Amino acid sequence: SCGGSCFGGCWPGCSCYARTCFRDGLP
Repeated sequence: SCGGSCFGGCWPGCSCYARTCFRDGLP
């Protein structure tokens, strides 16, 4: 559950995975 864009960095506390923002604990 992270917004932002991969072209300009993912949301705070997330990463750019699969051309999208996603991370354990924060879908």
